[PDB]
Amino acid sequence: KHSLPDLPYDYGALEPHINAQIMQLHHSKHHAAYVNNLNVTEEKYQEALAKGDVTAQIALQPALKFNGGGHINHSIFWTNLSPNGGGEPKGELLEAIKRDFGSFDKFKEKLTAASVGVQGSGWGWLGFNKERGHLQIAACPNADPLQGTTGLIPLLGIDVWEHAYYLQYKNVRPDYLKAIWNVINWENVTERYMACKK
Amino acid sequence: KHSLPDLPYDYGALEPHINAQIMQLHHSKHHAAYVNNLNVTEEKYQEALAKGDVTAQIALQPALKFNGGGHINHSIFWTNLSPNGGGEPKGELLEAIKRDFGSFDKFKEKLTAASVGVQGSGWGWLGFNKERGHLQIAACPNADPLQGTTGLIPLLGIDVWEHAYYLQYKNVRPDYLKAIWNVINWENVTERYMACKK
Amino acid sequence: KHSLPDLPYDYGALEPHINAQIMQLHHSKHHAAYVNNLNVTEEKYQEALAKGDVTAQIALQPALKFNGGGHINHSIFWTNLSPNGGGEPKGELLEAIKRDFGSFDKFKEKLTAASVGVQGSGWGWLGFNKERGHLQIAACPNADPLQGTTGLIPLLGIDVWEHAYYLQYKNVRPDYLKAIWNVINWENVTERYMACKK
Amino acid sequence: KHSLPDLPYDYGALEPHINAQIMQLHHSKHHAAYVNNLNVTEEKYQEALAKGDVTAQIALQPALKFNGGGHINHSIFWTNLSPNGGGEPKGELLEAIKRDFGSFDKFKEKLTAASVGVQGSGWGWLGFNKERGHLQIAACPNADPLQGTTGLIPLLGIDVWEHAYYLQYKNVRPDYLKAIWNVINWENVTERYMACKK
Ligand SMILES: [Mn+2]
Ligand SMILES: [Mn+2]
Ligand SMILES: [Mn+2]
Ligand SMILES: [Mn+2]
Repeated sequence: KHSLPDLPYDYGALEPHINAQIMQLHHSKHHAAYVNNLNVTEEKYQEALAKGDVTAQIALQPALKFNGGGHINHSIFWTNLSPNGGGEPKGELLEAIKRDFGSFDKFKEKLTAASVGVQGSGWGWLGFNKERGHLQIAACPNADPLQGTTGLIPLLGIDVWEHAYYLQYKNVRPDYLKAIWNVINWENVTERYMACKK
Repeated sequence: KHSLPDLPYDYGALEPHINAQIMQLHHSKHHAAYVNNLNVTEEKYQEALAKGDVTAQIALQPALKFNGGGHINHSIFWTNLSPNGGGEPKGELLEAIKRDFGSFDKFKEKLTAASVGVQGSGWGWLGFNKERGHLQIAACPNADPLQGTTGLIPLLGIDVWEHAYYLQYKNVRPDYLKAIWNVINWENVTERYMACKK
Repeated sequence: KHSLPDLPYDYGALEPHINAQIMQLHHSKHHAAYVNNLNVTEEKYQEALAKGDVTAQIALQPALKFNGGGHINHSIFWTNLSPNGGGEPKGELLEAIKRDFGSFDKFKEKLTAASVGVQGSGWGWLGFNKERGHLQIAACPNADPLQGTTGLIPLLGIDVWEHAYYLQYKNVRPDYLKAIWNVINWENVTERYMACKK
Repeated sequence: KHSLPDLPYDYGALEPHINAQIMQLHHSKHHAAYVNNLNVTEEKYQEALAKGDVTAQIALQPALKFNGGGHINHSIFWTNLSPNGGGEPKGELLEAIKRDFGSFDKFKEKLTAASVGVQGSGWGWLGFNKERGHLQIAACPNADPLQGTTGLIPLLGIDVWEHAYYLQYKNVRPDYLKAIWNVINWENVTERYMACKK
């Protein structure tokens, strides 16, 4: 049974960059629904798989990827943020960023561009390409998870679904992106990065 | 030059089913952007087409479908709503609905189901199938327009992008759907339906 | 465990409409491969599901749908064909056709055009819409199965992947479509129809 | 007006790696058809664009991308092959390869696996990422062109549609991939590389 993880901080801990109403709804409503729906979906799948019902298994893919991806993305997202975030990463992560994107500011502009560029619902990601052994930026549609659909290891994710910012930033997604850089938990991003150094 | 059409009513004309803040932003911000971006896109396309640059034409498809679809959908959407909407359609349209969906209430449940079922951004539609000569319900992803991607003639569209209801209904999309039935302009839907009787 | 079914006739039984080489290859190589890969993917999914590994389950989706769909489609396809086939169906099925498509010839035209219209690999299908209670034609990309992705019940399928006709008809897919009508097992299509119209 | 280019060699010049029948069919039938349909679609788009008919422009997208992409891909493909080809590239290109893929053999392995991995119709490509300033391998579905959909500059393409190898290698796509390495025109791949690495 997958479960809803607690936030590492309070709902208003990220004010004024992301207000508490958004954090409260995003976590307790959106994330909560994905976990429960994901559990329901896996259950149906085990039955379909047990019976060898290929048609059912295929019909259940949209729900599994959507709710499963919803669970994966937000679980990472919460840890990607922090009341004491912002600033810049250090050591290896920072050097990697400089190496792969020219500079930290150029990196931010690129991830921002990818996130702002998403048409409809989706996510912007800073991931690690194990095969090439370098950082890479990618955008994912709807709730599709990064690793499961591209193979890249997620390091930092920027949720650009409208529910992630509309109450506060309305249609101006760029304002949301500008603000979120202030709460990025580079300590966590660094840990995820070092995890791929093994 | 395509242009932003005026609303057939005031921004607060649909209260309390869809508040004025949503109508104001949806029209003056979201729709406005699509028109302007659509004009910019067509311009680039004419240049690419004139030069026979197939690569550019293909690279411009996402922007053209997205902004073009955005313009088409909202233009129809505004006319699909009315302060004096609600109730049920009559004559041929109503009979068609009964014939194709059992009853008007069954129809509403089906269009509601399709709209609520959209994962991510999108639209729910009541369209007309010219080939089969009957009504049909379809859901479209992101800003993809109904006729351009399915061939069906749009009659009634229900926007389920989060910007269409989040400020007022938050994550509870079903509340938004319940409410919108009160402002549906069946006079306009009927006119669009009769237009296919030719 | 899924298994490759025996063909219900000799590899050269559909001559000269679909030659023996194609039939033998199509069955012993193409269908056989889908079965083996299907069984491999399902086993991996069983492990992923047991571990609650959502990322793995999602990554396995393309292979599960491709091979599973391949198995589903070809299994139906073989029964849809017969050496003593051809001609036209009778009774209710024929009535439903003329009713839903105008006439048999118009039906042939519609299905043929859907099949010839497939860009890349895919299938054309005559299915049954249990919701609307009527026949419906649809086309599916690559190996995507009809029911698992559209909800329609498969009645008659026409494989338009190039391996299904290239050796004999080369690039002329229309000649292939014209020929196949001579071996359609209308008795089997009738069974499938009456089976879901209970 | 787009035109079908002449092959830079005899139809049987790539024997026995890719036989004459395939070459002649591939060029005079498949590529020729893409050109004609491309010219038809573009003209229709010119009319739609002139009328500000967004619905028509969007409906024409599938045909424009399919035939336009078909033209782009095959035009490049012919130049990528040569009767006196094979072996390994030299200078900077060879340096970039060993650098971005470990070695030439690892590169062959990577491109081969990407090409053999295509489910349905598609292409495997060795391209150049101008943004990252390095080589990159990618696979495109159906006739979708590399640059128009990924932004990568095409250097070497491997057509894995079944019409590109079925007559000779049947279902064994890997044998086809192994053989094609003998006719790769590394001189042309080098030109494309140096052309975008200015
Ligand atoms: Mn979210
Ligand atoms: Mn909208
Ligand atoms: Mn087949
Ligand atoms: Mn080809």
